[PDB]
Amino acid sequence: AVSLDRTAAVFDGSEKSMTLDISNDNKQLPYLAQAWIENENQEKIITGPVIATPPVQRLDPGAKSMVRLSTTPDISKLPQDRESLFYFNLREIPPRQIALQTKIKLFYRPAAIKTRPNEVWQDQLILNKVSGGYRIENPTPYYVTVIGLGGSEKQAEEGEFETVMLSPRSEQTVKSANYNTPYLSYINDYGGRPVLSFICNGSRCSV
Amino acid sequence: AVSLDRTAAVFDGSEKSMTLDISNDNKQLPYLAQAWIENENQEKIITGPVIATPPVQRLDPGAKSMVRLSTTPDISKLPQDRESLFYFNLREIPPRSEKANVLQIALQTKIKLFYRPAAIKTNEVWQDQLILNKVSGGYRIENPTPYYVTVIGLGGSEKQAEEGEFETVMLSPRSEQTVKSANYNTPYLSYINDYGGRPVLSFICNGSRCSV
Repeated sequence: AVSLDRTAAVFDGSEKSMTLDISNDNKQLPYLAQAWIENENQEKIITGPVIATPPVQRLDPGAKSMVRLSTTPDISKLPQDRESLFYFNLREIPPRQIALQTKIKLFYRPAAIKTRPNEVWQDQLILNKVSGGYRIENPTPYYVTVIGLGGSEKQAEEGEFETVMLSPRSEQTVKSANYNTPYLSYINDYGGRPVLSFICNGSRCSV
Repeated sequence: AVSLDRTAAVFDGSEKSMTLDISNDNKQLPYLAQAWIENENQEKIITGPVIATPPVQRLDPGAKSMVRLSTTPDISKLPQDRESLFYFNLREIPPRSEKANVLQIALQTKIKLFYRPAAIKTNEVWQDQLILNKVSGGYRIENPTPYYVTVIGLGGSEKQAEEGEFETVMLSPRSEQTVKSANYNTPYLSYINDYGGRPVLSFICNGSRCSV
């Protein structure tokens, strides 16, 4: 079984490339590993502006390798004030029993919106009480992945399948209960799952 | 972890529906099972001619369920003299968890789903019609029948035919593929049959044309 080094990747727009480490954790049989890039619509794109190499590769048992993610000149065609979403894809082909694949989000982040250290831009989310839920607003230049909404801090962490991903400078309507003091849980850049407290004022709520 | 009851499925053209069994082998956490159909080029298709019900479903810990495959009346547009290739897809979606050993990303898979029209319905071994014609730097495998034949190994002996790791070569009905390989005095070929088995065949070559 081929393992990836992470569950989500931020592509620093400052760099022209970056690598991901993979490894065949089977200490006996060898595995193939196909890699490819998709756009936000999940459609395979082969001419860039982000490409994966090598496309396919053999991993001897217990071996460790990598995949390279480089950009092409038309990388400047993508917006430079917001992130763009791609999906890094990976399929492991077992030797002679079915192939398994995974896709992780690949967040291309232009150098202009490179975040400052210890920066928490998720403070800018705005909650709007709607009919049976919230019209959540993300004014930031980044995709924010919400994983739980609660009435208490620990209640924002017990949801099972409450995952909602917002686009930069957008709004979504999420079906939800109406809490007095909503607490939002989210995934950060490294995989942390911090919680935010909101104080509502009428229909509109903020941190 | 959602599991399928088979590595490949054959859709019988005479039937209207057919079910695949899926189980949640995790006896502690609930999972969503996303199912969908793709055509021969691996593009999702929602308007038929084959559909999967339901698209999404919650499988409680250790639960067992099923996905239904069925045809829409536009199934009649497909050729009745050969098989048609579809892919059944399954994506398992994990709940949020803090357990270190639980993967927090969705995994997926697709098995081949061969539509077999009522006319070409079959213990019959149609892979016997396979012909091997010697050519430069290998052979030209010809598939005279109306079915798909998956070739997973080609060698000098029965064991060298099962020594193949990743050399799969799938043959469209009534097609032919040239495979680069060594010239063998007695070529053995291994293929996947409908049930998932892996038989091996023995070829007798009379000049440049070889047959079972």
